[PDB]
Amino acid sequence: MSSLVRRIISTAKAPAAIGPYSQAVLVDRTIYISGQLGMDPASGQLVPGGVVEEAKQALTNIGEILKAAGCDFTNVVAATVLLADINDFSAVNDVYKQYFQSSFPARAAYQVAALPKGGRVEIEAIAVQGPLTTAS
Amino acid sequence: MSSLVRRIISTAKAPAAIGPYSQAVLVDRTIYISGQLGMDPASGQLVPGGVVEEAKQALTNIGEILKAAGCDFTNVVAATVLLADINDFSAVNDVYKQYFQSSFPARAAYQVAALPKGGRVEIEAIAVQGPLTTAS
Amino acid sequence: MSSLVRRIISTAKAPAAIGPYSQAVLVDRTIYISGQLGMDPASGQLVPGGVVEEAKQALTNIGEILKAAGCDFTNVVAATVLLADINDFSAVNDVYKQYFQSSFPARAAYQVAALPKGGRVEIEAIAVQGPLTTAS
Amino acid sequence: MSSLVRRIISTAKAPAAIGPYSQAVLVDRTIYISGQLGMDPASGQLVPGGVVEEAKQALTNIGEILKAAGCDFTNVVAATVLLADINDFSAVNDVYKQYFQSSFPARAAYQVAALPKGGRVEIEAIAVQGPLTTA
Amino acid sequence: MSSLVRRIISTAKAPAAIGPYSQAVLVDRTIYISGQLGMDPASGQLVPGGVVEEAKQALTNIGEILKAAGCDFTNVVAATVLLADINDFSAVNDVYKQYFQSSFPARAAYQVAALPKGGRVEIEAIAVQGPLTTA
Amino acid sequence: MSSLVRRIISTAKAPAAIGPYSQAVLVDRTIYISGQLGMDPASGQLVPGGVVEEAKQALTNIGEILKAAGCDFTNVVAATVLLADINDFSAVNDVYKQYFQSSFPARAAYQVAALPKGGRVEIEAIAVQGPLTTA
Ligand code: NA
Ligand code: NA
Ligand code: NA
Ligand code: NA
Ligand code: NA
Ligand code: NA
Repeated sequence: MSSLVRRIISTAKAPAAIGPYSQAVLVDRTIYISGQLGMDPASGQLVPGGVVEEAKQALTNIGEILKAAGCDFTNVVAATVLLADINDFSAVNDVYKQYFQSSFPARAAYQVAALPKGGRVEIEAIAVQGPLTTAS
Repeated sequence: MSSLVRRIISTAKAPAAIGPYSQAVLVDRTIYISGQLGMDPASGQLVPGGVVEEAKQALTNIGEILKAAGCDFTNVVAATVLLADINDFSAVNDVYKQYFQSSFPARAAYQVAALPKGGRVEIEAIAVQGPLTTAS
Repeated sequence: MSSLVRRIISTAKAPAAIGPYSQAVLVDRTIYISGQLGMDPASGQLVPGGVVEEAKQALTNIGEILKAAGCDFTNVVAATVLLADINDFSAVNDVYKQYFQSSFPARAAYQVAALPKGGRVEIEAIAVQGPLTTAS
Repeated sequence: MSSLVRRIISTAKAPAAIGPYSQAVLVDRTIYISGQLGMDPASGQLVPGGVVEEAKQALTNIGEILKAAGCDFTNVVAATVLLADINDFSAVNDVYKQYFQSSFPARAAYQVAALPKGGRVEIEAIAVQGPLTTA
Repeated sequence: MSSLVRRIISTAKAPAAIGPYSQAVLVDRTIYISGQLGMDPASGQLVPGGVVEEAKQALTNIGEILKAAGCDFTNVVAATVLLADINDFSAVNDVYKQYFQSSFPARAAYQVAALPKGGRVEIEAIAVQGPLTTA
Repeated sequence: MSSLVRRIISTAKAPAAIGPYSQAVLVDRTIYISGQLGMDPASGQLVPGGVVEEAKQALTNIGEILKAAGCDFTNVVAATVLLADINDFSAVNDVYKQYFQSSFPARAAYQVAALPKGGRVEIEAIAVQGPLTTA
């Protein structure tokens, strides 16, 4: 059988993945991105200001991991939005909509019991390395 | 590198995906389907009657998104069943078993803190566009 | 279009998947593995001793499903660690790190409201059938 | 391993087989096209007029086989031009150029000792089913 | 990019190489088979009896190369029949038909000026490793 | 279906086209290389010295086309050696061996009636872009 490419993604522009995981793994053409919190890459802790500020930082973190893999937000095909409070969905969704223009990823959003670091939002994503011919 | 196909799936037979997400995204041969609640496509709200009725509607919604992608339930390879109450697993599983006959998807099922719309069940799925040669 | 391979994975060395799901599904080159609890394959119930003992059993279960698919832990590309208590993350992570040496999977870890069987940890994984050429 | 598509291409718009071969075989996305003489599709006989008329008919036949496989001449990636007479090279090149207007295929062209039915030219091709990317 | 499988196919059931070539090369799923003369595998000499016997032996040799690559004649998608004498066309066609019983490959068949060792026929082939889909 | 890469390979390090063909076509990962005569790349004329010198130049030209496509001779999977004179077989084999040092391609080699420009040898090839796996 063919030997498929696997690339470990690492960038200093996003919180370091310490311990036995990677920021993202590209395998064949699919990139599995680890869930990102609203963590500042240089502080090792949550940015202040609550769920809206954390959502902006989380998506900035995802964007920097995508860039390191040669992609941008147009390559995302599926995402999961995990919340500490379901009532924060609308506010987080108003941040999320700023990162996508069309051909939107599949998505699930729901409230979990707790996230690491006391986070109020965590975003996971799957992307596919381009080029991609988008039909509809 | 080759340009892989990406298709955005949209059908009126399932609740519309309003905002920055799609009902499903087909990319290469893999379809990522957004989590479906027991929402009536024409009412914009949960069907009445509780978790069993919602589970039937959620799976009907998934079925209509699959059809729009040229698939049926035999193309599903992985699913996630999210519950408002773990004790509803058996009742939801008795609905779920009606949609699959053999070569069953991988699955995870667990209780979350809250789903959108006050839902009691949400189902996510991954499918692969056929033809598929099923070995075992 | 080409007919892609789908294989249903079943091994007696891991808890049987009773009902309408499979331990894992291999489709093309990607293996979707059902979430595994710290369940003893021969008892049908959780191993005693708490979250650390359950985490060891869960990962042993994943390992036996991988073996049945012709893989080992080096083929895992993404994993999810679901917890009954976020404060158990460090203890579970000290077990998890024993199964991986390098080129670590993408990962998400968080606390859910409840797992089946009263479990304190559940691990889901995605693997890709080898050979894999790991770049970095 | 996956099961790859293999399809026999057959159209009555190209000449019937005069031996144990298919007009073309599509396998995965590559189409191997049998050598075409300048035979009229309805009668199976070589068209009159010599190498120029036979070359036009052979390429017309290839075109109908490509069309049956959902392709046109832009899908051809390689071709072989077998001549009964190397002095016909310039004449056949001028015919050939009119069918392959862009993304010219790779090619080999030379004289053999004899072609079936006394043909003056026979043309083989390899195509790849689209879509293909552009420069 | 992915690393594609490339394997040299070699079997003692087919004649040893008399030059700098492999019996066949498998790359991804396509198998390019070298031109086969009607040589006996054990001795490397052309079998007696002329074009009919040489054609049978050449096709038998192709069959053993296919078998070594996990294939049979149904995996062949394209072939080339090189003749020393175009008048042998009907005789070679009748031999060839007995090996290719279904899904007939694409083909080109014609006379060249000379084959190695004075062979009267040489046959090349391209195959695709299965599984392949059916009509 | 996916859009497969198709690229015309063209380098001034190999001779300019003297007809309606590209030096090579890359499609997906397979490279079809046009027949190369022993023509000098700068002048387009056959090198003096007969079949041995022409064979070296033809293979040098193939090498430059492979290099333009990010390949070398180890990527070649199949080749065809067309001779004006079958008695040159041993001489051409000795030249050919010096370029293909490992993983020898599949091959067909025989005499045709005439080559363009009065060439004594013409060589075609098929390559697959790497990476390829090893034994
Ligand atoms: Na959503
Ligand atoms: Na809070
Ligand atoms: Na389950
Ligand atoms: Na309720
Ligand atoms: Na993690
Ligand atoms: Na507990």
